[PDB]
Amino acid sequence: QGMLLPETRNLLDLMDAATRGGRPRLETLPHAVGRKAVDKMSEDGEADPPEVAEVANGGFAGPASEIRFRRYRPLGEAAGLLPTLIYYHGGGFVIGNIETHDSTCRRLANKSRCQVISIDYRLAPEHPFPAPIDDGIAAFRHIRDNAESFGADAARLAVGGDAAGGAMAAVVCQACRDAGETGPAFQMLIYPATDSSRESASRVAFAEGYFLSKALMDWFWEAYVPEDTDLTDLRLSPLLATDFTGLPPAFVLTAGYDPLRDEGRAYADRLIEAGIKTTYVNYPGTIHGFFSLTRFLSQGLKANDEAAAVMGAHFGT
Amino acid sequence: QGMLLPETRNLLDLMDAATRGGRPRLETLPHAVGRKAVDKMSEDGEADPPEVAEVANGGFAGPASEIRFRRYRPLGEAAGLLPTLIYYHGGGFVIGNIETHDSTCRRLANKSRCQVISIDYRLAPEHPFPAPIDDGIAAFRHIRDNAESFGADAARLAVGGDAAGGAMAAVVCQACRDAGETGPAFQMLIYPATDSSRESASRVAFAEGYFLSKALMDWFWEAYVPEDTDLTDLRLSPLLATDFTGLPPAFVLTAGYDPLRDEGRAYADRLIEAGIKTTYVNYPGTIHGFFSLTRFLSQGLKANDEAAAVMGAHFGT
Ligand SMILES: [Cl-]
Repeated sequence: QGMLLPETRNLLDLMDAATRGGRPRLETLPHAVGRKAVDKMSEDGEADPPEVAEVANGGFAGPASEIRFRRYRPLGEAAGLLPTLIYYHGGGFVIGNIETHDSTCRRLANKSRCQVISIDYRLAPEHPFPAPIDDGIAAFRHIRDNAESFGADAARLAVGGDAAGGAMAAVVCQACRDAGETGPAFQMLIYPATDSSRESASRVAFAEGYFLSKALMDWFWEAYVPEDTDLTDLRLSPLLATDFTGLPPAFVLTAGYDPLRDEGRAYADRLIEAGIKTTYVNYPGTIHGFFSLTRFLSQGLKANDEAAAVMGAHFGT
Repeated sequence: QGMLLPETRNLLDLMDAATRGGRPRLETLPHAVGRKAVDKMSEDGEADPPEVAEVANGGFAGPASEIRFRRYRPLGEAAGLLPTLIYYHGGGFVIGNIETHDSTCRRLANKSRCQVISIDYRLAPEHPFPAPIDDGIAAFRHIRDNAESFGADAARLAVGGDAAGGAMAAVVCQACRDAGETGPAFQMLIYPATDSSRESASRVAFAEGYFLSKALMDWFWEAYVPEDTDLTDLRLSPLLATDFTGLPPAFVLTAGYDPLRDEGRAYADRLIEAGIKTTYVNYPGTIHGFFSLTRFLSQGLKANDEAAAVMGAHFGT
């Protein structure tokens, strides 16, 4: 509690005041009902959307449905084929969408001078595991196969995301390597979930009072994962991978008071020791979700900028 | 090993071609004589110097001599007071100077949109320990207390350096912290030496054949460190510090085949554990000194950009 930043404590205080005021916790609601309510809050939680050069909306055929996408063209960039980040929003594979991370994607685009393409994958409980990560993989594969159609440089096609979306990005890289196909050139992991098989110290220590609670994580899990599923499944627990060689250069960010902190850092450790170019950063005194809670948390904007800057430097923009 | 990048292999081959070609190795020359020869090579080893807005040369009164400096004003900024990186060149406190790292500082300035001030501290064997670091500390203190005359924003004053210069930057932060003084807002540690008391696994594994050899390190040591100096001295071994709290946000970079790799990463680890905002990156398959050997190693240019981008994003430029 002592290492908590004033802006972080302030937001938590506001949240606590709201709950005691009468605002129902998300885990007490039906998933579809709760989703609609919290997604609007997530939208309002972002900073004002910065202007970009161009925003495109469309969809393509996924494995079992249409997958909607949104492309963001960075200001000042005139090239036809841009280095491109495929972005997967967070929300426990249950909530969130393109709109909940729209401002964040906009800023990432401008700051990195890379195109950003946000993906609207299928959500649980309507489409449980492995449907969401299947869409994520299909989305990368489709955009890769049709890079020029998406205004993308196929040699510099990155994947990334926050939390659950960070997990998805991480799994996409592993899935491609294991399949023996060309994978992403870069992975941007923003406090990703990497281990569903065991509880780290941060998972236990930050179970309550830090926005992302254990009760909420259980609420997510009950919709995402069917009864009796192997928790060591690499699509659920990419951290447990036996081989980390052959994975793309990485940016891995954690938050100091995030339950997912330790397993994020451990994922970075595996990449480093495998000889993969890896950039790891921890933002102390902030919480899970700060990357897109940028109406309340300045640290999130700083994290946006560093992540974009590192990717931008990697791709030489 | 097999993880060596092709550009890294080519440079190492050029060096051993020159050695058996007749070129005497640095550790077989008197320090003064060897310095003149290697500095020219260090200058030539840099990429072509990019244009900047303005270059200033001057000096101020140090503890025991005049300390020369070079200010680099970044292109496109043109504000009165800029976020500033105080930079200390590398060379084992024996060789190197402002000229050997000129092109690098220029790129750092432009990419980060921060002013860079390169410090020409006293060198061994003419001025052994603790003279070189004493100048480094005095350089920061003087600029900090005279920020406006150095065109610097006092609230955004960083220190940084490569190798020996990286060590200096780290020590400056500890010194100010321990003295209760206002220290740097940021530290950029490019493969720093952090532990002179023990030989890490990387120090043993990469002791020979990777540009920075054990023979060269011992050659630096005899000029720099006087007889029976306590090797656990924190000015020689900042990694051994018992307290890491109160230190500024950091960028720590290591190279995959650097003897100093392990202790560099350990220092970042200590910072992370202590709750300091810390960005760590390892560049696998490249060597010690690649950050400024940018005529031969393009990885160095990427390293320049990442370091600059991280500092820029931290300072909000
Ligand atoms: Cl339900």
